[PDB]
Amino acid sequence: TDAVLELPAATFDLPLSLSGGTQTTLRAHAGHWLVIYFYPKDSTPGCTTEGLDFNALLPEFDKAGAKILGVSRDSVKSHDNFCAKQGFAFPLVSDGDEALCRAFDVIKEKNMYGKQVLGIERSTFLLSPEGQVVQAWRKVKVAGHADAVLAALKAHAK
Ligand code: NA
Ligand code: NA
Repeated sequence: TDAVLELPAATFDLPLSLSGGTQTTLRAHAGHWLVIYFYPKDSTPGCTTEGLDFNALLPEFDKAGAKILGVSRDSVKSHDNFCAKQGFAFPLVSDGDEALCRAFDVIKEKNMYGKQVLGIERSTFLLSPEGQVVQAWRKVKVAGHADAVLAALKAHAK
């Protein structure tokens, strides 16, 4: 009833490669809130702005017991470089095969250049302590976004 998106059961057990060389899974986050923000490319203006905005709010996400994960299909090394340069204190998922992206249906098509072009659409989701996707933002506008996600999380966590 409260889910806005249904994920395949296997999604929760996908090994997610993180910046720093470890893996996580969504099921491993059971018992706490998780913010998952998908972005199209490491180290670009919009995606850097978004990451820095989430980073600045970590203490507020901590207050709510929540963890954050950023996701793109860039490599672990790209992610390590992005995290180190920007000072991010949360992990980035290297979803190189787009398995996590497809589960959340963030790979979108656009008819451009006389082609059918597929790419990551900037999107964010709130995953409850029991693994339900309870809020989604798609075609995300970076300005104000992390603030809006925090506000929604606080409203839900009650
Ligand atoms: Na960078
Ligand atoms: Na969770």
